[PDB]
Amino acid sequence: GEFSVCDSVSVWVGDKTTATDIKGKEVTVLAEVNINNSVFRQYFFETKCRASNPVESGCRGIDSKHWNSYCTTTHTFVKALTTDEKQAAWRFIRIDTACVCVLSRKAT
Amino acid sequence: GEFSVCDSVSVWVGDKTTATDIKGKEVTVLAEVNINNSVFRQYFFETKCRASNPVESGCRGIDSKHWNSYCTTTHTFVKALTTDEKQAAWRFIRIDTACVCVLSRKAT
Repeated sequence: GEFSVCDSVSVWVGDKTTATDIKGKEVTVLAEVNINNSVFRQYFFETKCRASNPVESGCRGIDSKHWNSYCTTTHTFVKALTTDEKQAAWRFIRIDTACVCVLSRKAT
Repeated sequence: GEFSVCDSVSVWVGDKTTATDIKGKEVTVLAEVNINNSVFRQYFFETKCRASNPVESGCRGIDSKHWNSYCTTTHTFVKALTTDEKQAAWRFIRIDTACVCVLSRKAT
């Protein structure tokens, strides 16, 4: 009977258009690549927060006495065909992969 | 000056050989492709848990009184070039991606 401090939602994203690369640059994702009688699509498995506060208090199961808390996304980096102002290239881009809890010393 | 409820450590993995694909099968990852001496390497950004218990009562910031808790590694899925000894193909494979706090209502 386990459970999570923060709630995830997962989605297959087949139409991403913008993203931030591992150098922190904003880049455009080429979701579709019409290479002749064939079409290549880029899909990403993204997991994000259902909400930044599961409970009004912040994250579920937290000691709201001494701890402020919120639920936030973390990321991995995945290679993706992209373009910037200059060139098309495979670049590592960040994508949401999990929802996690952020703490913070309470004002006490 | 914020705190994580689940401590993680991240590495880059560039010599992956074995994995589990999204169909649950065990596959071989082809780390490098050599084309005319030009070498394409696959790298994976993996995030795992430091320990199941950062704090001794499991996760940090948890109402130890009402809740039992123990951080744990979760995964995501990532395209990689692989073979199942029957075929070489890009398959979505499982990747350690975050360290999250698991909730368990203890007996009051």
